[PDB]
Amino acid sequence: MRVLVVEDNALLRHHLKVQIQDAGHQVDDAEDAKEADYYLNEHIPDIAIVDLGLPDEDGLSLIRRWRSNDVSLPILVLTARESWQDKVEVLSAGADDYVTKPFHIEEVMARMQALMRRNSQ
Amino acid sequence: MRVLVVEDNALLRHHLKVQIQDAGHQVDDAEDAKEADYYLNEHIPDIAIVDLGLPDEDGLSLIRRWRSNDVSLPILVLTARESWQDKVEVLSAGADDYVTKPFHIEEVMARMQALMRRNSQ
Ligand code: BEF
Ligand code: BEF
Ligand SMILES: [Mg+2]
Ligand SMILES: [Mg+2]
Ligand SMILES: [Pt+2]
Ligand SMILES: [Pt+2]
Ligand SMILES: [Pt+2]
Ligand SMILES: [Pt+2]
Ligand SMILES: [Pt+2]
Ligand SMILES: [Pt+2]
Repeated sequence: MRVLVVEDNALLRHHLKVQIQDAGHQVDDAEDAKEADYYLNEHIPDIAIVDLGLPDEDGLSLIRRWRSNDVSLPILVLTARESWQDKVEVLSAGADDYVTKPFHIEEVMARMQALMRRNSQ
Repeated sequence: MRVLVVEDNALLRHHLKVQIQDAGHQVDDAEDAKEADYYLNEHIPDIAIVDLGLPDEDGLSLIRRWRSNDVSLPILVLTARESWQDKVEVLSAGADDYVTKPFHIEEVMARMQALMRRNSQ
């Protein structure tokens, strides 16, 4: 179980990784889109948690690019963007789930397990 | 693409089925847990939309029962129960997604497509 976290908020990015590592997985944490590509190419993760607001390329663009290149791993978006329209666009672009901030780590964890649970049943 | 809708609010149940039928699928609509079992046994749906508050057995109980009997089809819960704790419990019980009412049909549709998209990629 390898997880990739893409989040530019350093504190949040670190907390997420620790939570996920404590849950029992190997985790890579990227602070922007390009660094996400680095880890993706180094080790294709089983699942990715993706933030939408990033310093350069935004999460939606990253997701579209990845899907267009046959990267099919489950992607759960965790973002401050709350509009239902963005949820629709992001999910339609290839995201598997979409959670808004502020969030409850317990729900994100349960949603990750739902994706992993089915991805490897 | 066969969908099963389990909802005791008749008007809502009918609207959902029409929406889903208009989207291009065959749809069965059940008004309670036991009737859901009827359709499930008649034709195993590719995906089920499940309401939690039902006249007799509640949605959570139905989901647990189905999962315990090897029924593994994707399940998206659509309910008035909003607490994050219920979301965690229901997802942990086997639900694949959880959407609260009131909702935007466009988001539910996008979430159903995400499940179907991966379930049959
Ligand atoms: F910047 Be992320 F979308 F919260
Ligand atoms: F009765 Be359902 F949970 F909206
Ligand atoms: Mg950000
Ligand atoms: Mg109900
Ligand atoms: Pt934190
Ligand atoms: Pt997690
Ligand atoms: Pt996991
Ligand atoms: Pt309606
Ligand atoms: Pt739908
Ligand atoms: Pt469909």
